[PDB]
Amino acid sequence: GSHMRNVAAEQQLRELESTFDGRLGFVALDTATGARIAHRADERFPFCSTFKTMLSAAVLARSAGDAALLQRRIPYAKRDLVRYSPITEKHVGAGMTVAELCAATLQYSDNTAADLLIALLGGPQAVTAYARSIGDATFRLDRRETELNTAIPGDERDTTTPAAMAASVRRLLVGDALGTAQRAQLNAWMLGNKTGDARIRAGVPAGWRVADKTGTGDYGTGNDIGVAYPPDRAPIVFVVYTTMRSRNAQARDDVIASAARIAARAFV
Repeated sequence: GSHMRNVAAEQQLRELESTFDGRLGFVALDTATGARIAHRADERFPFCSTFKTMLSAAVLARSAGDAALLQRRIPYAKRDLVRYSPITEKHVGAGMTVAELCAATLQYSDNTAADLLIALLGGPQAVTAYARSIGDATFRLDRRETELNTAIPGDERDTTTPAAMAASVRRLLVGDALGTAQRAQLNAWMLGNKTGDARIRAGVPAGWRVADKTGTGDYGTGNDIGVAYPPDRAPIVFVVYTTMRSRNAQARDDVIASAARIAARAFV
C-alpha cells in the first residue's frame, strides 16, 4: 500500500460521514506494517454487542486454567431468558455448555448466552478487568444485556474507542493475548458468525475470510469489529463504530460496508 493511499482513504471516510446524520469511528490496521486508516479513532462509542468478543476471550482465558469449564452445562429456565435469545431459547431447562454459549453469543449475538457468561465470570467488572489484563485501558463494561444498548450520547457506560478496540482485536485474534489454541477457537467462532454478512464482509473481496462480531443498538448504532484474512497477505484489523443523532434512527449496514471497503481497497 502507500501513505498517499492511506491519506486519501481517510479523506474518503470524512466524505462518507458527510452523507449521514451521525458519526463514524473507524480504525483499520494493516498488520504487515502497522499502517493505519482511521476516523475519530479516539472518541468513545457505545460498543453494543461487539463486546461479546471481549467476553468470549475472557471465558477462554478462564478455561485455559480449568479443564472442566468449556463443557460445564449451565441450566436456566424460560423466565431467565432475556430478549433476543435465538439459540438459548431452544435449550431451556438443562441449558447449554459454556463452549456452546460462547458460540451462540458470538455467532447469533444471543443475549441470554452473554448474560450467563457475564455472570459466570463474576459480573461486568470481570470483563473490564480482563480487558485491562490484555492492555486495554479504555474498554468498560458496566451493564448486562439488554440495557448496555441504550447508546445515549455523552454516556460513557459500555463504551470504548475505535483505536482501543482495534488494538484489542489485533492482540486477541492475530497476536498473543490468548494462547495459540484459544486464539484459534475464538477465530473459528467469529469466522462462523451469521449476523455480519452486510457489514465488513460486504466490503471485502471474495477470498478474504472475516472473523467479525456485529453490534446494533439505539440511536441507530451499527458496529462491526474483526479481522480479515487475505489469502496471501498479512491480516487486516477492522473496527467500525457508527451512531446517529436521532434516538429513533436505523443502523446503516451500507455505511459500515462502505467504510470497510474504503480501507480494504486502500491496503490492496
